[PDB]
Amino acid sequence: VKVTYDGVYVMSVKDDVPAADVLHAGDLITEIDGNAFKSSQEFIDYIHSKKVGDTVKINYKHGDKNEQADIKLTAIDKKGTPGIGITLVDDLHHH
Ligand SMILES: [Br-]
Repeated sequence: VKVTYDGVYVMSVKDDVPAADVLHAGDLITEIDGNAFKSSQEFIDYIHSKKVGDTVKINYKHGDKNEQADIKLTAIDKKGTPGIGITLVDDLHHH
């Protein structure tokens, strides 16, 4: 048994994107589109495999409750890269 990976912790959320109406700084994202990822890289790769305008299902914990909601992907860079519009603690550019 290897060390446990809980998911990705949100560090910042763009205030003018759909994500701002769901996520908050500090939230832990555990699954995206019904699946658990094993690293921030896999999580990001997955988002990049989608298209701006697509909808992703996000399972996350806010405070002391496991929530679930859909978030529409927006463009996170001038090149059109799809993203939720958040920065992650692993970053220590938006995803
Ligand atoms: Br992270």
